[PDB]
Amino acid sequence: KNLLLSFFPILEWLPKYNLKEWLLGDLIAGLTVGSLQIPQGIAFALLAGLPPIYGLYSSFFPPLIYAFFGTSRHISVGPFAVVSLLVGSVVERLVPDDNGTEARDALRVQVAFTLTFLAGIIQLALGLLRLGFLVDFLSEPLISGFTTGAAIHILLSQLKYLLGLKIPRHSGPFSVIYSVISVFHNIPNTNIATLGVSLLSFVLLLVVKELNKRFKKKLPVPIPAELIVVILATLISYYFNLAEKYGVSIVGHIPKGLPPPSVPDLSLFPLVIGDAIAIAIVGLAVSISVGKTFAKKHGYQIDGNQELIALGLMNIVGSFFSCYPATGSFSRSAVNESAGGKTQVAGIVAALVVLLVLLFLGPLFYYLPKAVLAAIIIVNLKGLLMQFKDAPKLWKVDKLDFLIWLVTFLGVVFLSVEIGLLVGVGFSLLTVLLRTQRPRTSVLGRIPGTDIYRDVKQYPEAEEVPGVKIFRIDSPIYFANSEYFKERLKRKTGVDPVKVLAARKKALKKIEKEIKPPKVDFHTLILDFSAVSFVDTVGVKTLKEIVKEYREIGVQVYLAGCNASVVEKLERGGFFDDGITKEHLFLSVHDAVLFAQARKALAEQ
Amino acid sequence: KNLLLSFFPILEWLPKYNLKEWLLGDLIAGLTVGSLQIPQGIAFALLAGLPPIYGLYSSFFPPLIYAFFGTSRHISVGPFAVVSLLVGSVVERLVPDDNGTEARDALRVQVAFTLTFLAGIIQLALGLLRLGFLVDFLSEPLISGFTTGAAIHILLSQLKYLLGLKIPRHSGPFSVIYSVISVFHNIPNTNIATLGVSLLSFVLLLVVKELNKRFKKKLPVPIPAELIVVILATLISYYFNLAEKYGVSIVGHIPKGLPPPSVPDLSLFPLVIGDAIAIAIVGLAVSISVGKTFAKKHGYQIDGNQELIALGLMNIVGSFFSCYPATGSFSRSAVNESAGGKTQVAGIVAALVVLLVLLFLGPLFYYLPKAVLAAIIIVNLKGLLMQFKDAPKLWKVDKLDFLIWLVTFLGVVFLSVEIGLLVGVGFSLLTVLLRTQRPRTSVLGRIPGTDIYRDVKQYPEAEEVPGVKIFRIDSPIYFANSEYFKERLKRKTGVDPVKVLAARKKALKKIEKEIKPPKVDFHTLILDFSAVSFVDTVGVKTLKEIVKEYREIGVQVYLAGCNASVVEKLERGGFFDDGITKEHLFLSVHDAVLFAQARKALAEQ
Ligand SMILES: CCCCCCCC/C=C/CCCCCCCC(=O)O[C@H](COC(=O)CCCCCCCCCCCCCCC)COP(=O)([O-])OCC[N+](C)(C)C
Ligand SMILES: CCCCCCCC/C=C/CCCCCCCC(=O)O[C@H](COC(=O)CCCCCCCCCCCCCCC)COP(=O)([O-])OCC[N+](C)(C)C
Ligand SMILES: CCCCCCCC/C=C/CCCCCCCC(=O)O[C@H](COC(=O)CCCCCCCCCCCCCCC)COP(=O)([O-])OCC[N+](C)(C)C
Ligand SMILES: CCCCCCCC/C=C/CCCCCCCC(=O)O[C@H](COC(=O)CCCCCCCCCCCCCCC)COP(=O)([O-])OCC[N+](C)(C)C
Ligand SMILES: CCCCCCCC/C=C\CCCCCCCC(=O)O[C@H](COC(=O)CCCCCCCCCCCCCCC)COP(=O)([O-])OCC[N+](C)(C)C
Ligand SMILES: CCCCCCCC/C=C\CCCCCCCC(=O)O[C@H](COC(=O)CCCCCCCCCCCCCCC)COP(=O)([O-])OCC[N+](C)(C)C
Ligand SMILES: CC(C)CCC[C@@H](C)[C@H]1CC[C@H]2[C@@H]3CC=C4C[C@@H](O)CC[C@]4(C)[C@H]3CC[C@]12C
Ligand SMILES: CC(C)CCC[C@@H](C)[C@H]1CC[C@H]2[C@@H]3CC=C4C[C@@H](O)CC[C@]4(C)[C@H]3CC[C@]12C
Ligand SMILES: CC(C)CCC[C@@H](C)[C@H]1CC[C@H]2[C@@H]3CC=C4C[C@@H](O)CC[C@]4(C)[C@H]3CC[C@]12C
Ligand SMILES: CC(C)CCC[C@@H](C)[C@H]1CC[C@H]2[C@@H]3CC=C4C[C@@H](O)CC[C@]4(C)[C@H]3CC[C@]12C
Ligand SMILES: O=C(O)c1ccccc1O
Ligand SMILES: O=C(O)c1ccccc1O
Repeated sequence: KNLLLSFFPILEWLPKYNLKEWLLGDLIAGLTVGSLQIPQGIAFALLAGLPPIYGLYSSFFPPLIYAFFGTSRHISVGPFAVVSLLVGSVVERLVPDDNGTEARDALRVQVAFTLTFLAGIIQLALGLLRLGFLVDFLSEPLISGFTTGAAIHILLSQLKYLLGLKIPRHSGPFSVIYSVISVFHNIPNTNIATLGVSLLSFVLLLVVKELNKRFKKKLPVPIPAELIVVILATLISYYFNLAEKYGVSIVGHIPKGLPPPSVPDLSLFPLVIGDAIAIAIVGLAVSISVGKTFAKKHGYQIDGNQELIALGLMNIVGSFFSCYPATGSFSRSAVNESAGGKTQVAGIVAALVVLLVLLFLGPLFYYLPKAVLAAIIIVNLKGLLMQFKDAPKLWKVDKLDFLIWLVTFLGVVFLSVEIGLLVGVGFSLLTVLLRTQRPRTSVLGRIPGTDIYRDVKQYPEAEEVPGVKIFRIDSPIYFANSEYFKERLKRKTGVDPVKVLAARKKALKKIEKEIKPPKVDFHTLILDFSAVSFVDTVGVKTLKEIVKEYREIGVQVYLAGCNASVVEKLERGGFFDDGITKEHLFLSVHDAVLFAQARKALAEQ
Repeated sequence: KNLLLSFFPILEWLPKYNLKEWLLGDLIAGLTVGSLQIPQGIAFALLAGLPPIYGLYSSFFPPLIYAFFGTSRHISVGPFAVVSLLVGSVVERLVPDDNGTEARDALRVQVAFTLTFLAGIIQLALGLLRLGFLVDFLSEPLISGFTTGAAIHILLSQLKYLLGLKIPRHSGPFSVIYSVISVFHNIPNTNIATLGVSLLSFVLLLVVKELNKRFKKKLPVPIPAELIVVILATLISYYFNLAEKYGVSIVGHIPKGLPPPSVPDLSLFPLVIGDAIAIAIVGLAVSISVGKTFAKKHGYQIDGNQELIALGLMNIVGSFFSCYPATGSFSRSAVNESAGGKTQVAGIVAALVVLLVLLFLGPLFYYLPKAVLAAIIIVNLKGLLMQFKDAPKLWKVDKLDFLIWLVTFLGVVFLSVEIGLLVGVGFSLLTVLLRTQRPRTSVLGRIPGTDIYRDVKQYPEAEEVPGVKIFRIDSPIYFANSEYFKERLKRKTGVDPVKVLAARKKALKKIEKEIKPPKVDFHTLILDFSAVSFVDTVGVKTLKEIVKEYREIGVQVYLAGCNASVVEKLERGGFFDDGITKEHLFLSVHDAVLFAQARKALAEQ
């Protein structure tokens, strides 16, 4: 049935896969991305405080499970920077660094599995409850701001490994500032040989990337820069023996063999539930953002809910099979697309490459210096750092879009990454109220010899109809802008009905005494409700007050243009039973003007 | 100058005060409200953990300073329930209950003064930065929900004093639940004499209130129920000697003399800054809500910014003069209005009544049982508990307004009061996106023999113009609803321009081969942008994509109705330079239809 095929997209998209013009492309993309996953897999595993094999496990299992339940065709899932940074925070906070080392590592990976499990369960839940429409409220400025800020954190983290300092740091409030001043303090303790292999690594990377970009193809596969750099670096650090002589930090023992089946011990559930909710929300945000981007660019659609189910299932299975939270990334996805990725066959291929490296290659990465991994991560961070080109573009067009970018960026750098995203999303939603809270009110006049009405301040051609005042608000009438609407009505019509009623009563009861009225220039006030999208409870109450106050000073209020929803809420709310009738609701400003002039004339006789 | 008179409203409204038809009313209101402030002043002082004189100080100083800088005419400021509950939380958390008693009380009041100072400074800041427009985003359902929930907390707090139990409790997550089960556990330890004076107090209160309500006036001032009940209770508890014999808890020693000048020791600034921000935000919310309510009902306007400056100055001066955070309340304000309050002369009068009680009366309230204070607080809480009548009314009209009410109410009862307000405000702002995220799209046809166009599914009379497709979205085009807009355009026009371009290219390059087009039913697509309030950066980008994709399948896209702001953002964003021209922007759907038919005809020749 359609439910089982929608709950397992693999069973629907796999038979349709045309083996001739795609298979070659997806194999190329898979080999390219597997060659890129290995070094970054290890790197991001260190950045989360776990041993280095966990990167390879997280690069193998999640892409398989995603290929099965996933809806996107250009996303690459795996161990990503920001989730790795949040996992790391939790690990070292629940397990301080103080036989002993293996005991600490066992408790560390137990914490990591609990995190993966809980994050998977939260993502799965949001997907089953059909709450995936709320990932639409993640603006493009918000995600540009957020990923740029997170790239700053990832850049500062890899400075320490790049020089060879032994600095402790945090990801908490203002932690970037103390972290960079910590690097400025310990710069005299710079290892020279570490900086040497770092700069050698950077030189080899930029040479290989520029060369294989500009020079002739003569290749079905582009030159894997990161892989050959890792290979040359491990060979150099094994021959010249950097590790023991010069004290260059190297990757530890990488064990051979498939992952062991594990159980996330839920004794830690109340300690790590906060950071698991943060990991889940960050995972959804960046996974679905990537999916949507590539889907729009290649002309297809992803299901947000099925994406939350896919990411959730992926993380839960990984949790049991010795992994830490995986997620989509923009960097791998860009590489998987530019290599010629067409389907999730590319993901399956990449995972087979990491599989053969888990089984066979394995301990050849013993003599790999940590400085080469840090340099790889930096050169890959180019992409997200070039998103500072988005701050001026937003500035030129919309200053509130610019402020969403800036607020999220500064929130992420100068506070926590989770707090930065929460503050950004808050401000993102407030900008909608800020746009609608002082709407554009107008008094309309008829264009001479035409049955259309437009603003009199903007079109001096239009003349007001005698005895009829037409007023148009260009917004919803809700809690944010209802007091404003009532004020601007009483200001642009030049009549305050309560002041006029007070004046008339005072005049009539004073002449009653000496024996024993304020000139309103209209008999009808038409309200053009064409641009009134919706009305809330506070609007239906403000509209009832306007219609009553004008009923007391003898003015009829007609509505002209109300859409079906507004007329239904006005009916449920009791607008139509205390002055106004459903027969005072016209189709346009013209029909109301006519009925008004007519009523006046058929009363004079 | 107008600045000094706007920064001191007293100097502007006091000379205009007409001594004949107001002075009598304001004196009555002041005496009534002073008679009500004394018992509640003491009560709310105990609820905050301070000694009982602090209620009287907080009932004296703040109303004076507010009368000087304040813009509202029916607000009564003083010690209020919810602020008292938050102050209490902070005091007992920084100063556990373990000579010793006076030392503890001194450190307790030091914490209270720091809180008052910081809260005042925050309120003052928001007022000077002109950020008082953000108190408009506090919906009426939100404040109904919030005050109803807070009345539940205040009711449960006064149960313990009412029976005579010695239960410790909290205001933290789920604290209501444990607190009521704590009361269910300790109900066998019920003092009988305490319950006796409680029920006697309730009987006297309801007798006096019903009697003085229904029976003849014969009085310029209504009968002060709370004052006579406090007086009878202290006389009874002094003669029959309840305190020592039956063990009934009584109010301690109330000292004679004016407040001592104090200094809030800012050594506690980083401990109490969180709870001071919560106190400030709750104070603004309920003070300005009350001011606005009474202003709307009596036909005047308050300045939000000057209100934040007034409340701030009030709290800072109080901080120095041995007070704890004051704020406006709905209960006192209702009483000050129903008594015949016209100006802040009523506030000055009430503060003079509390002044003479601070100086002279003073220790006559030694034998006052705490159960009588608790009963007074309960009978006053009637008002806010009768706001459960608002849940059905919202339910009937708008279900999102109902959900704002419910979310804030449950947030306040079953989590913290600060968290409840924060969650409520979040959801309040999300409901605006939820209303605009699936807007009402339509395909318009011309009404026969009329130059107006309306929906064809809603008005079967309207016929589509041949060769012209007219589409109208009824909302802003921003990040929340831009993908939706593009989808519904390609669905209701029945043409996907990218699929049609692909089909046409494929057909032309296959016939090119065998030798060596998809029928779009329109040449022009008019977009009625009358109801498009605004466009963000993501809308200008989605509109550029629509206009380009339709330029490739040979269709002209005209815009018809764009307001001046939308056309300016579309111009800054670069809509007008890659297909569309500023001459494709018409004034209404009719002018566009005409220009379209015309262009087609002048091309055929
Ligand atoms: C504080 C504690 C209290 C609680 C938090 C506060 C509560 C929340 C605060 C809310 C405040 C937001 C108020 C905005 C009201 C709407 C009008 C509006 O903003 O539109 C713009 C004017 O205003 C701007 O947008 C100004 C832009 C520059 C501001 C900072 C630049 C930094 C320089 C860099 C320095 C970098 C580092 C340092 C920077 C930090 C005009 O825009 P426009 O193009 O004319 O038309 C667009 C449409 N609208 C919006 C105008 C209708
Ligand atoms: C842990 C629980 C957290 C709960 C969070 C609650 C949820 C958050 C809700 C978020 C709602 C909106 C808050 C954002 C306010 C934006 C401020 C703004 O406009 O400034 C802008 C840039 O200024 C910046 O650089 C802003 C940087 C970040 C914003 C901090 C806000 C306070 C919350 C931090 C929380 C601290 C946590 C501390 C650590 C524990 C410039 O101001 P502007 O005036 O627009 O400039 C133009 C001038 N006019 C003409 C427009 C006037
Ligand atoms: C969970 C963790 C995840 C993160 C948080 C979730 C994220 C945020 C969640 C967001 C979810 C909100 C989705 C709403 C989408 C808009 C449509 C809409 O709601 O309009 C209504 C349908 O829907 C309703 O409003 C349903 C109303 C009843 C619901 C609960 C009743 C409780 C009974 C009491 C029990 C008391 C105690 C127990 C109760 C708890 C229809 O309304 P309408 O009159 O037809 O027209 C109005 C206009 N609109 C809105 C329809 C356009
Ligand atoms: C300390 C830092 C805090 C940061 C807070 C962040 C800022 C908060 C941001 C707030 C944004 C919106 C969150 C509110 C979600 C409303 C849920 C909803 O619709 O349920 C409704 C009632 O359900 C309820 O009774 C809700 C009760 C409260 C809501 C809790 C939300 C989670 C946040 C709590 C934080 C926990 C803190 C824990 C303690 C430490 C019913 O659901 P519904 O589906 O609409 O029903 C109708 C059905 N359809 C058809 C419409 C579907
Ligand atoms: C020590 C830790 C403190 C750190 C510092 C102090 C400050 C703490 C602050 C930090 C915690 C950060 C959590 C939120 C991160 C992202 C938030 C965001 O973008 O907002 C958005 C909404 O926001 C929410 O609804 C927030 C959810 C509530 C989480 C807070 C409860 C924490 C306590 C835990 C309980 C306590 C333990 C239990 C019992 C003991 C979500 O972003 P989105 O992209 O829209 O994604 C939603 C998309 N879907 C859902 C629709 C798919
Ligand atoms: C131990 C404590 C933890 C408790 C439990 C855990 C969870 C913590 C949660 C609880 C803290 C509650 C604070 C907010 C209460 C009301 C919020 C509300 O209604 O939202 C709205 C916006 O929201 C905001 O902008 C929120 C402001 C930021 C405050 C959070 C920082 C806390 C850390 C402090 C720093 C740390 C110490 C410093 C260094 C060490 C404000 O409501 P409003 O009516 O719109 O009023 C605004 C009106 N004006 C401004 C325009 C006039
Ligand atoms: C077009 C894209 C894909 C490739 C562009 C080349 C990128 C990956 C490389 C080429 C040279 C690199 C730079 C070379 C050296 C340094 C100095 C080091 O202390 C910080 C990083 C930094 C500043 C590098 C940033 C990344 C970089 C710009
Ligand atoms: C350093 C981080 C925080 C980024 C900050 C970006 C902000 C503050 C800066 C950096 C780039 C700047 C823009 C760069 C160029 C121009 C063109 C000029 O004709 C008007 C100003 C304008 C449009 C600037 C506005 C302010 C701007 C957006
Ligand atoms: C019209 C308004 C101003 C006055 C109405 C009377 C109010 C103040 C009084 C009159 C009788 C009172 C009730 C009398 C006794 C009890 C039982 C007690 O265990 C809880 C409070 C409760 C339930 C009281 C609530 C408040 C109450 C309803
Ligand atoms: C106990 C607290 C949480 C209050 C909860 C209020 C909610 C859940 C309940 C209580 C009162 C209820 C309303 C009471 C009466 C009616 C009239 C009936 O024709 C339709 C349902 C309707 C409109 C109910 C809807 C649900 C409702 C609003
Ligand atoms: O690739 C990403 O999405 C990314 C996001 C934030 C920080 C670093 C990153 O590589
Ligand atoms: O009077 C109020 O505004 C109030 C608000 C919340 C709780 C108790 C109260 O008296």
